[PDB]
Amino acid sequence: AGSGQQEIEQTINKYSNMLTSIVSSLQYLEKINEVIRRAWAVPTHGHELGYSLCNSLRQSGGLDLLMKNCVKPDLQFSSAQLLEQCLTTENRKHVVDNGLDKVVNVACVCTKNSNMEHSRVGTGILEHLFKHSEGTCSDVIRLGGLDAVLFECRTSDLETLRHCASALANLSLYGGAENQEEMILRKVPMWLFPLAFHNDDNIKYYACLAIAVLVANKEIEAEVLKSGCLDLVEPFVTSHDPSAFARSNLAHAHGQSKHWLKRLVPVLSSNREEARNLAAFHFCMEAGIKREQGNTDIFREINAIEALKNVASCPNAIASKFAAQALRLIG
Repeated sequence: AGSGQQEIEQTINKYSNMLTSIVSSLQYLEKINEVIRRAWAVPTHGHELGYSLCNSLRQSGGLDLLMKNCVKPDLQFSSAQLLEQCLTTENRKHVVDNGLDKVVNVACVCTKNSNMEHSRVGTGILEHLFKHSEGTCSDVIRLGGLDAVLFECRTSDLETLRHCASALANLSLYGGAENQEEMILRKVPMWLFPLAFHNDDNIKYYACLAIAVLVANKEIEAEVLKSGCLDLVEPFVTSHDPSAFARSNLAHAHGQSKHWLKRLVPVLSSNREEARNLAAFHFCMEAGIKREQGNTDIFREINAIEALKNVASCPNAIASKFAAQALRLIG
């Protein structure tokens, strides 16, 4: 077993070669899910360890293996549970182009059954599949992915809601004009209201963030305001430490992807102050996460510096201090 937190990389190749040896037996052990699960959960290097294991899973042909055998009944959940953990930026592109129907369908049926663990695996797959493209988000909405995350919004489990809240925030960004319109028809703010008021700071944060991205589209601004969840943003940002809430969320992983933050930049120049208060609250949260690893040039690659400067000068003191500390943590 692996334990501690040292510079030894000899642990990675042992479990990467073991991962490639089990995959090399294709023509059910399924202990690959139990090891990547704990490989992710490493305190400080889990993001470095998990990405290497999932890369060895894609480089050895195991990614194409989980997609073909997910139609077999006795191998459905084990393949989907291992696929839910290894949906990195590299593996996710290969999943969409060849067998997106096989993966979305097994994610929908995992949420329809009364087992909570199957419900968490399903929404965990739909959460990641909403972080690709507009065409991908439109296809998942067509195949029924949007119905499954909204159907799981009535749950009581926390881990399932955390997947359902994070799925709707990713769809709000990667969706676009036509897909955000579809979310208004599916009454997404109707089911984001119970998530926006959750006592869990994780569920409340990403629920409001999804709603904040939805008022950025000037065609649906009135419908998103009808829910009344934007009036909850200000008491949150004025009572939550950005450094501490960066350690409870997106500390394990090295923040959000650059393509994810690029989609959030236009929220900084929105009509509503509550949207700017939360968008700047996220970039001030991402600045320290990026500064720890030394990749602050990400914000210059996504034209986020131009927006943060216009916000650091606006009379709104809430978004002023958040956009200021972010820029000081970048350069």
